Amino acid sequence: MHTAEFLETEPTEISSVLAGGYNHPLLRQWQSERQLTKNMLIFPLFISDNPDDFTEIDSLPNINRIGVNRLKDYLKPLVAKGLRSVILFGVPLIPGTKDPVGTAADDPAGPVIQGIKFIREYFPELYIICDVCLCEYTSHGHCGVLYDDGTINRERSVSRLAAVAVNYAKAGAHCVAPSDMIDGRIRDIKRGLINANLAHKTFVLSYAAKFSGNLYGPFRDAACSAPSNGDRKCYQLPPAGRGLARRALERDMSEGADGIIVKPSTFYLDIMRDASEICKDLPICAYHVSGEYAMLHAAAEKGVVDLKTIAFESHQGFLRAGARLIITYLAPEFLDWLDEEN
Amino acid sequence: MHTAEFLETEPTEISSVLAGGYNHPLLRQWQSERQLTKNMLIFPLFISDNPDDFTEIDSLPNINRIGVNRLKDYLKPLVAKGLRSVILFGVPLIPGTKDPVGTAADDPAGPVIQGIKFIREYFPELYIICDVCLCEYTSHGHCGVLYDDGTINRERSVSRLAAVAVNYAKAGAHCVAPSDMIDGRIRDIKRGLINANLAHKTFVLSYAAKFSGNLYGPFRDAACSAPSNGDRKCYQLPPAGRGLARRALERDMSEGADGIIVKPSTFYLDIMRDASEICKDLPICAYHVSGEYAMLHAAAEKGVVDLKTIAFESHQGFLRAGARLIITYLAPEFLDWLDEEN
Amino acid sequence: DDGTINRERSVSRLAAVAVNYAKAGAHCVAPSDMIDGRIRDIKRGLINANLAHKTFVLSYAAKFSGNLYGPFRDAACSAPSNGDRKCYQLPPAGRGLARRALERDMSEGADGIIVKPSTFYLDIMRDASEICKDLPICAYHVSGEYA
Amino acid sequence: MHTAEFLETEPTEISSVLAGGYNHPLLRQWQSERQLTKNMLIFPLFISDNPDDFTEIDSLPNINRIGVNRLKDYLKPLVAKGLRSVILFGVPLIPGTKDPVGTAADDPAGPVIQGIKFIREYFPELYIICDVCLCEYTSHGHCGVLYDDGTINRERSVSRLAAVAVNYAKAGAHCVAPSDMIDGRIRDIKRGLINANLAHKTFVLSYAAKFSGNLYGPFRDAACSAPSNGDRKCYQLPPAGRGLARRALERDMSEGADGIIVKPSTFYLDIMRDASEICKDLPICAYHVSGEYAMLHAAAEKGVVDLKTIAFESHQGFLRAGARLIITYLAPEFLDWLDEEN
Ligand SMILES: *C(CCC(=O)O)CC(C)=O
Ligand SMILES: *C(CCC(=O)O)CC(C)=O
Ligand SMILES: *C(CCC(=O)O)CC(C)=O
Ligand SMILES: *C(CCC(=O)O)CC(C)=O
Ligand SMILES: [Zn+2]
Ligand SMILES: [Zn+2]
Ligand SMILES: [Zn+2]
Repeated sequence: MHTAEFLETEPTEISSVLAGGYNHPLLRQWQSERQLTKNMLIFPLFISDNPDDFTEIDSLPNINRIGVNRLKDYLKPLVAKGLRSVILFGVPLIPGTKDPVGTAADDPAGPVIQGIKFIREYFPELYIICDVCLCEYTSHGHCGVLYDDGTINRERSVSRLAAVAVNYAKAGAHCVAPSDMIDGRIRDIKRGLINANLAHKTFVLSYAAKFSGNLYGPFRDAACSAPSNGDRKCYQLPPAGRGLARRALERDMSEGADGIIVKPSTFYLDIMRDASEICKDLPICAYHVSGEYAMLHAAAEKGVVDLKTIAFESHQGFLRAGARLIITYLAPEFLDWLDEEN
Repeated sequence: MHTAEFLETEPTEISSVLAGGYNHPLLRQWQSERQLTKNMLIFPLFISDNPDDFTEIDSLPNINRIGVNRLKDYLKPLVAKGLRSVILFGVPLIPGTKDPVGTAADDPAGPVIQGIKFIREYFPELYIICDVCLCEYTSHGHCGVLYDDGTINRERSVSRLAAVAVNYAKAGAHCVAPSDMIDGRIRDIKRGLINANLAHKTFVLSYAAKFSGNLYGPFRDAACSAPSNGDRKCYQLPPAGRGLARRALERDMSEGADGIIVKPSTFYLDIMRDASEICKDLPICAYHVSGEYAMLHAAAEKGVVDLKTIAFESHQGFLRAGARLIITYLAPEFLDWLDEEN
Repeated sequence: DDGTINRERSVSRLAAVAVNYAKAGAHCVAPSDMIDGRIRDIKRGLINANLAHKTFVLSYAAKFSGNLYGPFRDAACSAPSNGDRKCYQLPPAGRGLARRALERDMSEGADGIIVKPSTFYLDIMRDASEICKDLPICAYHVSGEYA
Repeated sequence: MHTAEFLETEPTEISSVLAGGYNHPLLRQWQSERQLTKNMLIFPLFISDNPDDFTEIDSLPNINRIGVNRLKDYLKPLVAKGLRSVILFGVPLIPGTKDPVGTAADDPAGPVIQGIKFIREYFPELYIICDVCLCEYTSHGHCGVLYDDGTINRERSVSRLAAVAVNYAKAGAHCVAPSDMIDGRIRDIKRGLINANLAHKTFVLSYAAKFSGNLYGPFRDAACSAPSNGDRKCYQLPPAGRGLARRALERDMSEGADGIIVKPSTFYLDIMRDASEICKDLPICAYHVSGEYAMLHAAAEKGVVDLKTIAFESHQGFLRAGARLIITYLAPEFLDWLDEEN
């Protein structure tokens, strides 16, 4: 008869026993480097020039184009549940608005600056963050000033970027986050802020490690800046580019960045890890891109994973990889989930 | 008129310019720490006791229950395309087979050992890896010998595990990978192998960092060992448990592991990063669990990302995080994709 | 009878009490004695009692002798005097010993370490944060600091 | 009967035995990284414009407002007991003295510069240190030149600070310690000193890590610069700001600081620890702020701790955390305590 065999073993080595540290539910919390709090979430917003807008993108519940006139009733509840911050994305829909130099970027009458004045008044405790780029304002759609050759003209673009950034700060935005990727833009924005005597009031949250890939789908649909699928990648770091990513982090920090953002998040967890050592003194933020979040919804839909569970696992993943800040479309949800206790 | 402003900037610092290294397609390859080769893929197999089986699980194309009699025609093409290895998972379906001590685990007539003899003969170049656990053979389903109290009895289970492992090695398997998680099992298996005078022929590929979570869904459906949803987590590391994960890696390596596996993969990229430093001298393998792969398919289905693209991005992610080996259900595909060139 | 502490006897005694608490239902045991090697003996006892996988060993790895345990002594009734008979209590300037005690306890099975006092020993939690970088670190705001 | 149980134990491991190193009183001294000497203490002084002043603040024995005419009889004994240094704090009480630009800061006839000339003559061996700030001279009270907006104007303030610092040096002060916190002030003061051809004679003791908090109470009462309670915190580092503190240390050292000060002390011991690695080549000084010392007195009063004991424990704490210098109001006492021996 085939019988159950058992090998001859020695006494248990203490050094093999780790189970004493994670056998209780509360211990599973004790074991985490950092716990998830509501004041760690940054909710993204897509302001439309149509002050009466409210368009849902790709069926994703936390991705809408809202006009200033709907902003109150939408932000009201959120702030009530504990939302402490948001990152503004302008979507100028009015015809003949976009152009070669993204002039509308700092248009005092655009969705961004108008959104700032609104928030700064209807919600003075909220911390306003503004994404800085020319992609949603240039006729071509790229994140900068290109030559007739097509390529990006560093100097011109960067000089343009510093202008928009400083203008947002002047408008009342507490923080600026350039997602362009053009070399040296962080230094030029820091300088501009310095000369504008705003460097001591504006947090520079640089998109230090933004990789090109197959996960920005939804976002492109909503921000309208349509790069195709994945060919025209400006300063977007190749996915395998760990070396460049590490160098970009040391660069941006050296150029004035007060905090860095890694994105995508989930698919780049080892990168936040590297950042956690390089930028060990700076707040690290993870960006759960529109594609990752749209991916969680899909799988959940097909019942491949529970939505609420995979969100916690994924988000805690950010915290574990080294991040202490999180920009995510799941913010509305977490503002609820984080409460369920007591 | 709102005009496009441009700030006063200084001459470009060389140290800001990184674009010179990733502006060409071939350079994007030059920038990667390691390139993806076909001999890096480990295709998982689920052997059934019904020698004539061939059941597709959850609609996932690369997750099937195959009997020995279908194994040839299935492995034929794969090996032709370059498959160099597979990790065996036994699924005994015959009634009254499973029991309290997972006796059938090393059953010379079971799917695993029978699968080994088959492969070792019909495909002598293939490298055989066998997952070592009691979960798919115990009446209860857990990965070990539990007390009447329910809990796992370390000593008994581990002594049992070393037995099965050594028996697989004796059967002809080149490598054993214990996915249990019970403390000290690696040392007991190494010893058993040593005493069985097989330690110099069997690669011990330990599941050093296996986290409990919401991503093993599909696999449970196919391996039939049904832990519920996510409550009875044996030695499964809490997702936030980076400290424990780091300690488990140092432990397993110290206990004889010749290589380590991190799993899940994508959601634990920072962990392969940590492993890449801790186990800097050992091959690191990433396991693209059934749930992550089922997640890529879902999102692709809803057209959230291109399947072939997100697979390359995700898999290259493993290589970038430090891994040099990959166990994935996408192996059939990659064996094709990796070819398209010349 | 000499007054001094008998390591072997005491430690053997300590492992007994610890394991008994675990057997009673306590999830975690924290030995605040300071006697060398007690962590290993308690870990073993727990192992033999087949409780090592359910009991978190929260060792008082860095407990310094000093002028801050006043209140606590009044309440726990165990009255060492003022500050003379300090058993395995680390001298306040003893950073080296504190660092060694941390590596020892962790190596002996501790699942987490406690530093105490807290405030007056913040640089020590700092050292611990590197030494025991993989273990939960706990600070003890002693009765004297709070008072 | 409940009997005393004793577990079965193995032979003692040498590696568990540390007691051989601290079982004797002299060994407790042998174990310290550095011993406490009298020439390590810096006694603070608050000079008043009333040359005949002598006011005790908040009942704290070593916190008095003294005029030049009382300075001798007060410093006489102290220097006799071994005092080798003091840090000057000016308290101009004369009406209409303070203003918007802290003009009186380097007033050749003010308490500070007058105090320097006095000391330099009546006690030539004493090492004079001068705190550099505008807080005790500006009409508003803040440590710098503010805009009508209220905020601090970096450029103006810093340019002002370098002026005062260099003037103190010109007056005869051996060392300058800017406690402002304004970014870049260290570099501007170093430069000024360089241009004043005094950089090779003046030790720049920067307040690199000065945290805002609830411990400067007493001091505010005596220096008269009354920021409220704890709201208007200029460049004061948030208590949780370890990252910023680490960056500020690397900055000040890079800007010319010859030594750094950490403050508060006790409540920031881990910070001196960080400093001990960052500024491993520079003397590190701890500042036992007025609030910590007032706290020791209180607890001692209520008989919670012995004054003389907790002072030694706390102060040795500074030395252990990495400090080799100590600014404390307990200096008179220690100059006595350090003697009791032989
Ligand atoms: C990044 C986030 C895109 C997404 O959510 O899909 C926007 C940016 C780089 O500014
Ligand atoms: C791990 C892989 C599970 C999956 O593919 O979903 C199996 C194991 C831990 O043995
Ligand atoms: C430590 C705490 C004493 C106090 O709170 O004052 C007690 C112990 C060492 O067990
Ligand atoms: C710091 C010391 C304050 C105190 O003793 O309470 C004075 C300064 C920052 O110049
Ligand atoms: Zn852009
Ligand atoms: Zn198992
Ligand atoms: Zn000041």
